[PDB]
Amino acid sequence: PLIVPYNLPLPGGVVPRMLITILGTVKPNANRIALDFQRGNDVAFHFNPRFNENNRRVIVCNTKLDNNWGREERQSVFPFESGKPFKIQVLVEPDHFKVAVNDAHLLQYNHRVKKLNEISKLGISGDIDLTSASYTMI
Ligand SMILES: OC[C@H]1O[C@@H](S[C@@H]2O[C@H](CO)[C@H](O)[C@H](n3cc(-c4cccc(F)c4)nn3)[C@H]2O)[C@H](O)[C@@H](O)[C@H]1O
Repeated sequence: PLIVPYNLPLPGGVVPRMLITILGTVKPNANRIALDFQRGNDVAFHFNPRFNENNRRVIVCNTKLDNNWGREERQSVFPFESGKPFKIQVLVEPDHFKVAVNDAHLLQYNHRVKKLNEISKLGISGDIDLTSASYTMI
């Protein structure tokens, strides 16, 4: 497995048609996972599965600018399962990140950070065994 937290450079930033694939296994009794598409210190897109928020499971998405979090977008559809292998695919589209988990569409996140070519790192953290992190163009 790979080290966690893991930093995946995204050379020259992201661009529409870029596909990022994360393979991993959720730890048993996991509490949280996070993917962070970063533009310097800013987080353009924070994708944050929470396994126990008030005994509910929820995915929280947000953007961090100048060290401040913005308005959260929440998705109650929750495809992750403690102890089980997953695939997260993030397709960059002109106006949003499109996220699918285990080949099922999950959510879209409108670009708040609009300088896409400056979003040049993906951080992966939380309660997973990380198997692979890669990107390609489709
Ligand atoms: O400040 C008050 C608010 O707190 C947040 S909680 C906060 O949410 C942020 C996204 O918006 C990040 O997820 C942040 N976060 C999460 C992580 C993190 C770090 C490691 C692993 C891993 F999965 C996640 N780092 N920072 C988290 O602390 C509540 O959602 C909101 O309702 C309100 O109470």
